[PDB]
Amino acid sequence: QLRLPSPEVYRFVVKDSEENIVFEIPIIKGGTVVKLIERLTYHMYADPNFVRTFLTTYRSFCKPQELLSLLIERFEIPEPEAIEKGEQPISADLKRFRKEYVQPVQLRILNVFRHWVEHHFYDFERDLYLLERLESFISSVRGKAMKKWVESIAKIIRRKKQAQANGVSTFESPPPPIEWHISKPGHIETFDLMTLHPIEIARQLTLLESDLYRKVQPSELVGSVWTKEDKEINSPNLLKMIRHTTNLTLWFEKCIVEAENFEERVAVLSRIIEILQVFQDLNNFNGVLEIVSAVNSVSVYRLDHTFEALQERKRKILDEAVELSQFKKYLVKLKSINPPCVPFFGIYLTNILKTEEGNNDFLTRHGKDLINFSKRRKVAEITGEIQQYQNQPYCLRIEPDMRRFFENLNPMGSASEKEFTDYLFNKSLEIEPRNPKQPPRFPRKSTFSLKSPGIRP
Ligand SMILES: Nc1ccnc2cc(Cl)ccc12
Repeated sequence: QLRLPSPEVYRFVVKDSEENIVFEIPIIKGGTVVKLIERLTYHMYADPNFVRTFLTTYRSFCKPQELLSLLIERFEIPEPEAIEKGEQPISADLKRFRKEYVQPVQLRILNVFRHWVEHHFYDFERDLYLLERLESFISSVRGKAMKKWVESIAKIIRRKKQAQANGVSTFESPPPPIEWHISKPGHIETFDLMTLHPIEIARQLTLLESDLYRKVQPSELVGSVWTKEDKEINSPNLLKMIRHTTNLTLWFEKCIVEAENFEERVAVLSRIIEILQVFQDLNNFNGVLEIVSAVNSVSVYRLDHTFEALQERKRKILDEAVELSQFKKYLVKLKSINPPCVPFFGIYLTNILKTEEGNNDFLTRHGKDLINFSKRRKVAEITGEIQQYQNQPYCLRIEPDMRRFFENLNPMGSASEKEFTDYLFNKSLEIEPRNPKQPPRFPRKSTFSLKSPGIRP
């Protein structure tokens, strides 16, 4: 048995009772933040599953500055008191205390620091003081066994700083050629739904929605922080993914309802159905639901005469997409396809939101509240499926002019979201009014041929 310091001066060695930790290598069910730090840096074993889950979900019960304080407090272990050795090293039982407890614990902390800056460097971008403390502390760790960890952490910090100042941290195998229809490359003014190639529209939208999907970190989904006061700071990538799906859905609605001429409106809807087929060929389920949500809106769905003018095979494909999105059948298709894939966030957000409400944040033992860590583990497992599809990229070339075209898509203009949808429903009542109104007469406004080039590459 080692000679530990007093628990009054190093509270990480407090007798594990029921009022500080609850179990069910043991699985941590809950406990105080002091006990969680000790288990995070426990010397008797190494649980990477516990380090990954902690760093992903710790912000729901501990501030980043507070976590760095606890890890530094865990690092600066005061050894017990020999006294005459002052001005010289000490020996005997301190060698056993340093080799079996001090060295492994301090090595566990450096691995926590290394895993922190590697996968969660955004904590240090939002807080420069947090990065200054770590760099100041890392530069003071003495020892040869820790010199490999100190140089490794400082190397990651440098590489991360080079990535933020550059913007990019793009290797492919053989990418297919870029398709073009009426819009010649380099002429962004002629870019439109009916002038660009439907194959390339779905390709560029899949590549853009894939990049937005891969920038989303799991911590942006913990604690429902995207529906709180600081949602713009806590979930910037998740909200940017949501704002893109809403804008593209309204863009598909805007293209359909603003085609006043009947023949031109049938060509636009047919072009969208073709883009839908390439979306499901690319396993872009986000783009599929953008089109499904567009045709399910009150503005588009009420256009009975437009849908009946389509080919039966055109309607069947669209009806199949609306059927499978009802999301009972969306789970079967996603659980059978391999990456590259762009899944739909909205169903995972629902499973997380209902889990945040289905479990209490704090367990209680004897009047002392413990941090319910099991709630954080279940949420972390829902986010684990998202990172699964983010690993593999798409083997598709990026078109810069088309990328910026879809990045800057703002169909609402300066109006709000509810104001724009009312404009779409009023426009739908103009092109196909309610019965018993007569069919209106609108002339062909397109100055170019609306015939589709096709879906085959
Ligand atoms: N009015 C309609 C008639 C037939 N099929 C339709 C399919 C969708 Cl997706 C929306 C409206 C329809």
